[PDB]
Formats: sequence, structure tokens, C-alpha cells
Amino acid sequence: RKYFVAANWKCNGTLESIKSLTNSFNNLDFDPSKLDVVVFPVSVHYDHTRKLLQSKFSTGIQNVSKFGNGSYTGEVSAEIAKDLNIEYVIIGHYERRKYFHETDEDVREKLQASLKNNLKAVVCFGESLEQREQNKTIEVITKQVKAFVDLIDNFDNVILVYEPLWTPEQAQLVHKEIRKIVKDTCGEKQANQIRILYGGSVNTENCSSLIQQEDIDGFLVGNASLKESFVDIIKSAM
Amino acid sequence: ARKYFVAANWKCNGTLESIKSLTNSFNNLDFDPSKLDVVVFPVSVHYDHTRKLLQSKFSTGIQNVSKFGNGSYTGEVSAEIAKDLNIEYVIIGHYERRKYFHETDEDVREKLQASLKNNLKAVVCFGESLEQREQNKTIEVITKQVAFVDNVILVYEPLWAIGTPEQAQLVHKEIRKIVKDTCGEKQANQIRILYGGSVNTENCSSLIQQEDIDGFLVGNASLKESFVDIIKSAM
Repeated sequence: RKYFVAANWKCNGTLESIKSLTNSFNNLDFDPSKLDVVVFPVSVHYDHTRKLLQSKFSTGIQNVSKFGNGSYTGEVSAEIAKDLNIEYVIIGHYERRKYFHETDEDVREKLQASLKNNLKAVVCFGESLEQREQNKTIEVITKQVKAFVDLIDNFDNVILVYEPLWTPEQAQLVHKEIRKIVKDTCGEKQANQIRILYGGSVNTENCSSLIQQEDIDGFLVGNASLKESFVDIIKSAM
Repeated sequence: ARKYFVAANWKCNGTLESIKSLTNSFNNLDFDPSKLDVVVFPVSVHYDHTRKLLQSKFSTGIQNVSKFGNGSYTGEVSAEIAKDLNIEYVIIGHYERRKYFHETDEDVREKLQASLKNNLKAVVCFGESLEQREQNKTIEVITKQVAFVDNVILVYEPLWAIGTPEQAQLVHKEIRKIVKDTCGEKQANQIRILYGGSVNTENCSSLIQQEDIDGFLVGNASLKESFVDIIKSAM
């Protein structure tokens, strides 16, 4: 299984800060065969970011429309992304489920539109604090994953992200179960090749312990990916 | 009056190729920049491409803006980021975002505050449903909506629709009155109020000639080279 480390810059950045950060990233002698590294800038920063980063870094956007082209003011379709050669998309991030009421079905529709237009999807799911307290971790993850599981294609174009809102051993236990759910629809071969990332507040402390777990294959990193020390997180999976 | 204002809302449409062809034709249009503003609103990821291709006689903007500032708001574009990119305009409150993406009057207030806080110009869409209109409640609806009042371009989107010139004019007159009542006559007679229903080459001139219609927010017709003829109709 090829590891996978992604920078979710969220809603952060200026033209100047991206110049400096991409420079630091380029200075890392990173091995693109041992792992995929994807940077997800703000939509309006994508061109700027793609131009500044070395080709070895992959790039993507933080959301994509559930609709094709047409009268959907403010949306970015998968066909537009395809035409721009945007390689990856984040789908179903907790913040979009929370603030913008995105549903499991929106996530399904976004995934289908992405895959059919030859995009690679980074699909997020995860349980809340209360849900974990009530022992609903796998209940919630199973619901969220089964919503789109039958559209899961292959290791190249579907990367899963478990982002709990709350040990590495306990994360591993969840990851193994996620892989089982994927296996029940996609088979051993695909389930063994598909990457399942940890996306629950990843940093330069926990990346070492998490990445060495059997069923944790990389990270979707938030604030820690706006730092120069993001390179250390890349290094942990390299 | 007023300096007119004609905007292209491309919505979720375009390829890099189609935009090259379209911008090339737009650039050939000689228009009097004293008589009107022209603004093109491409998809977010097309912004730099479109800004690069379009000559500087055209303004540019984005079709939506975040209700939050910078931070952990995956997928959003803040007014602060737009300012740093020198993005001049933002569309706020378009019906499609109300219809498909849960946006309310409160969301519109937040987006407006954010935009103005960062010296962006806001193109603010509002309008009454068929159900409010049939009750003869348009005045009541547009009064409340016009919530935001307390730089800014107003757009009447007749949700009822959804989308005559006389129907549009009546509402535009009333919106102007609401601004006059709160902000004074000097401001109310300076502010642009665009018609944002269906605009095309067949109805643009009948609409633009109405006393209180100062331009258009143009949808599907703005994806066509003949958009230049709609700009021309306002000269």
C-alpha cells in the first residue's frame, strides 16, 4: 500500500505566504514513488499554488459540486476541475457537513461526479464527540461509508479519511473496521490497496505513532500543513 | 441619471478554451467606461485565467464569498483572501444558493459585512417568491430584505417569475424608495439597482430604458459572444 499525505490549507493564505510555503515544500527532497503528497489550496489560490509547487507535488481543491455544469451559481463542477487538470478533490469534510449541511447523499453525488470525470477523491467521514461517548463510532462511520461504498472504484482514485472530532491503538481498531466495510463491497484486492488516512487533528507529534499502525496509510492534515514543519509529517510516511 | 452596470454571471460553466474564445470577443468591444461598469464573474477556479485574458477595462469578481473570515472553513473563500487577490466584486445572495445551498437572509448579512469589512464591492441579490407576490406583499418583502442596508449594487431577482419591463420598474422604484428612506436621497439616487431576472438580446433595451433599472446581472446569455450586444444596449 502506497502512503498518502495531504495538506488541507482550509480557508487560509495570501499570495505572499503561499510563495514562502511552496518554497519550503519544494526544498524537501521528497520521494513521489514512495508516497503521494497532495496540496489543497483555496479555490482562487489553485493556479498560483500549482505554478509554484514542483510537479512531484499533486494538487487539488477542497470541495466540488454535486451537480454538473449549469445554473449553480458559486459551484465548481467536476467537469470544470477535469478541464483544469485538477487532480484531487476533498469531499465530505466535517466543516462542510457542519456549517453547510452537506449530507451523506451530497457526498455520494460529489464522489460519482468526481470519479466519472477522472478526478481522484479524498472522501471524509467521522463521528462527533457525543457519538463516540455513546459508543456510536462504527455505527456512524458505517452509515457514512455505506452511503457511497458501492461507488468506490480503485486505490488510484478513492482515498478514505477517518476524521474523528475527538490512542493510536484505538484509531487502528477503527481503521481495520473501515477496511472491512470497504472489503465487503470492493473485495480484498481493492480494500488492501485503498488508502485510509487519519484526519483527526494530525501534527508532528502523533504522525509517527499513527503511520506505523497496520491500517493507517497517511494523513489529511489541517493547521499543521500551513507550517514549514509539514515536511516532517511527509517524512514520517516516507 | 446613474452610471450603468452590466455583469456576466457565468454560473457553473466554461472550459479554458471556451473562455479564451469568449474573452477574445469581449476584448474587441469598445465601450465608454464613463457610461458603465462591466464585470465578469467566472467560476472560482477560472478567476485567474479569466482575469488574465480580459483587458483591464473589464472588472472581475467571484460568484459567492464566505460568511466567515480566514480559518478552518474547508472549501470557502474569505473576503480577506479575495482582497489580497485584488478581486473587486462578489455576488451575494443569488437565488440558486438560497434554493440549493441553504443560504438565508442571515447568511447574506454576514457575507455583506465580511465583504465591506475588506473593501470589496457587493452585488446583492434578493427578491420575493411567487407566493409573496400573489399576496401583493412584494413591498413588505423587499423592505425587510433591503436587513442589509445599514460599494454596494442591488439586484432584483424576480423569484416569482421565476424569470415585464413595467413590472420590473415598479419594484426597482420601490427598492430605491426603501434606500431613500434609510440612507437619504443622495445615496438612493446614486446606488445601482440591476434587473437580475432573465436578460437577453431581445429584452435588454426595453429593461435598461426603465427609469430605475440601472443594468443587469446576466446569466446564460452572458456565455454567448452576443453578451457584448447587451453591454452595448446600456450605452
